[PDB]
Amino acid sequence: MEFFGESWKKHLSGEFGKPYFIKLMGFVAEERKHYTVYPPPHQVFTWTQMCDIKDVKVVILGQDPYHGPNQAHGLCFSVQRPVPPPPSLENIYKELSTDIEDFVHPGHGDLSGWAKQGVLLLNAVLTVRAHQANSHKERGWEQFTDAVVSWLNQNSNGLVFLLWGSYAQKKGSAIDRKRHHVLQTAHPSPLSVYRGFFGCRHFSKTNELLQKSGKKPIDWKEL
DNA sequence: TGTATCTT
DNA sequence: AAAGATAACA
Repeated sequence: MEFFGESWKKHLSGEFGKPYFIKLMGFVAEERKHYTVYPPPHQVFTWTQMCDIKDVKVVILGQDPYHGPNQAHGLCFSVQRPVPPPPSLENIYKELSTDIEDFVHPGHGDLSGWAKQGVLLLNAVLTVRAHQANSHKERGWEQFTDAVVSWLNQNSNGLVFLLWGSYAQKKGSAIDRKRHHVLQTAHPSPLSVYRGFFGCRHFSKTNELLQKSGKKPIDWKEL
């Protein structure tokens, strides 16, 4: 048992020997020698440990991990107990409450329950230097997450991609818009939420698009 | 003081 | 690129 889930390691292993990835991991290792980097090494790839790669039905793509202590744990927008939901997640919960009739604030911020149902909780960038948002951008993470999105695009049909924010939206060109459903809106952060996130109804729309393709809907309340 | 996005 | 301007407030 390791950092990468078996099925993800098997299909993404071709990236490991590529120069950008070797250099990216070197950069991250060097950053950890001088600064506090989030999430810890063992949690950078938690998004690969929740379900099999072939069981992915929905992909939520954020910007980068939470940059505060004890927050990021490798699943986008998620925080393990007893850490309270950060601002971006409180906004996700508010949208879910107005979008899904049965949804109420669960009392925690752990999104493992969604990930276990086949919801890939990914960020465009997978590490961040403490207290500095998007500090690890354009270092190689985007090419790796492009590989993840491209694999899902080429080897699956009818997935739902929820691209939240400008950085996540750059992955729109790696997806065949006629074969998969791409939903784009502003990032849920308080700084951008009013630019489209509130009222986007992405959660009900995702379930309707899944049910149309004959696939089982996501139980957003299963947390 | 802190949690994006567009403009210069 | 990086910094300034900007909308939203617990």
